[PDB]
Amino acid sequence: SGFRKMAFPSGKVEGCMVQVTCGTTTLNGLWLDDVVYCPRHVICTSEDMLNPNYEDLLIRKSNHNFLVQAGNVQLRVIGHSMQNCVLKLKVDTANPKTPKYKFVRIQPGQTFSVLACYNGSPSGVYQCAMRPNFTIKGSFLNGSCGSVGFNIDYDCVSFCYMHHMELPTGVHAGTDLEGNFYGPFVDRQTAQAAGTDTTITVNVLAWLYAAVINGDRWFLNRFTTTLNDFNLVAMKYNYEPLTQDHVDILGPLSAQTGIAVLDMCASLKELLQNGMNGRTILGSALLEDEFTPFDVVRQCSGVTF
Amino acid sequence: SGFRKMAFPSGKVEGCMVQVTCGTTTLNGLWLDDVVYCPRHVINYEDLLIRKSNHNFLVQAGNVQLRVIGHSMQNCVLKLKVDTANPKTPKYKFVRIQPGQTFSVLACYNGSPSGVYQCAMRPNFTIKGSFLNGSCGSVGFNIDYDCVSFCYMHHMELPTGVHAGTDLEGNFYGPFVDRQTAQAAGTDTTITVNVLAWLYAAVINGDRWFLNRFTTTLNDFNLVAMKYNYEPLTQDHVDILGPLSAQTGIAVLDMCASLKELLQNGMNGRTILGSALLEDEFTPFDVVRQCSGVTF
Ligand SMILES: O=C(Cc1cccc(Cl)c1)Nc1cncc2ccccc12
Ligand SMILES: [Cl-]
Repeated sequence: SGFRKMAFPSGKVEGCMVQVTCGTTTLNGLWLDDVVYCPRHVICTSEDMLNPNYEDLLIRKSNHNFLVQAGNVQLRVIGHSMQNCVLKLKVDTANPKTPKYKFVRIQPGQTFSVLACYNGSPSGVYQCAMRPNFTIKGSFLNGSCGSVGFNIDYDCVSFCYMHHMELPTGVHAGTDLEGNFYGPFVDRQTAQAAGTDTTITVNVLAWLYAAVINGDRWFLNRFTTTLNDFNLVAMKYNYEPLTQDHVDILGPLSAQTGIAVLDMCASLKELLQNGMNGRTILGSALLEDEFTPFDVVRQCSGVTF
Repeated sequence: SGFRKMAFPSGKVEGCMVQVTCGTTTLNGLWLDDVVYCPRHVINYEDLLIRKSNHNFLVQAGNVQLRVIGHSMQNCVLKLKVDTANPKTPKYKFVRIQPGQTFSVLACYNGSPSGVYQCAMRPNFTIKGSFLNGSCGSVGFNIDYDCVSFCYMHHMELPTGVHAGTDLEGNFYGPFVDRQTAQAAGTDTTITVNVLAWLYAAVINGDRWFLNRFTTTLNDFNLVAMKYNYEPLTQDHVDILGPLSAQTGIAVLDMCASLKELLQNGMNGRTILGSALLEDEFTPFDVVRQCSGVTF
């Protein structure tokens, strides 16, 4: 019993964190095999950040300008190349702690663990989700760039995010491990703002099913709804549209608890209308949207209370 | 910017998790040097122990079987002497924590780590964790510099879904016993010094709507705190909140008047750090650490 925001064990990622220094800038890098991956903005000055020409800045650099430190050992850079917004530094030594890994690009609503780092040293681990506006609500200070987001289903580490910047509202933007940004963001100091954010509907439903599994049903009602009527209501509360894919994905949780997806949808509609009336659901007074259907199945018991 | 419930990096602890099997029971063990520590309920525990031999305890570290060469009990923890010292043993200490203190939990099943989360020792000595069958032996810890301080080992779940366990010397936190008997968690209270620390974290991150011009005495604040099931605030708590008070410019008793108004009036449809409840699982040290970037 119980339901916590749970992160994956971070050890496999800790053994990959290194410090990358170029001129005055110091940030984090990800050392896998003989390559160190880091944000390309490590070659910029703060002035350069308005309209940087990365190709022009990179051609002026040599291998010895990049200082890479793994613990107390200085690694030797023997090559460099740019792939989208990521810099790939070829080093003379392969990481003996390299785990089994993949580079995966995730979709909004997906969750992952973040190992926040400073100076190539891990400081903390937390769980979070890719928001519908492609930003993440992280906890990052100056020096955190290059920190990575990942999942470890089975024993393979799936890298999905690398931290690049903080937007004016305090939210964070970054790329997949191939250097492609999530969202319409650029690694430029230009007028950029996160779009209006919405609630991840399929995740709130998954979390309502987790509450039923943990023995709570106060929020349920005798009603049902069509998918269309639910979406007309949900969009008035800034909730993401629920698709037939989302309904299919909630199938196993529906079969385990005995509550049809459109019946759980009717309960969500009523919660949005009435509020919680001094009650909580899994120790929360708000409707939680950072647990996917997959997260609920992984953490919760296979036997409903 | 941002404020998350953050756990310590778990790598140093992952390299210590093993599976312990005795008869029908399978649970987790902590392998440090040549000893495996696990809950004694894996087996009158002295009468139960005398009947077991070394070869009855099967210990597995990854895909390698460890040979048990000795066994002894210390309070509610079983110590299994093994033939091999853990090469991944980090620098460590066994520490007993107080209610209100926080720690990270590496939840394990079959000696394999599955997740990490942050939590606090409640004033009623239980923890609001997330555990299923197979999780016994999972450990709680903090990291200070490069030294792991082990503070908790999981033993059981109470009827309300909350958890109970011991320090690494086998002494239970709370008035609990390791046996299937009528046991219930006592009435819990809110950790006042932690709510204040979290209010300071919100001010540091730009949430100032709850601030007011008023102040209070420590005595008047405690009379109000007793009414809402909040733990008493001591002069030690006031001194501990000193640095956060100097950084934000809000005196501890000035922040207490904000907390008094929040208890009597509610939040009025507003949130603080994305929460509609007053959060009590961040200590003053956790707030300073997350708003400074200390690494390990
Ligand atoms: O935003 C940046 C650097 C930058 C600037 C402009 C464009 C780009 Cl691509 C990168 N750093 C930080 C990343 N996370 C959190 C931060 C919190 C405070 C200060 C800086 C923080
Ligand atoms: Cl995805």
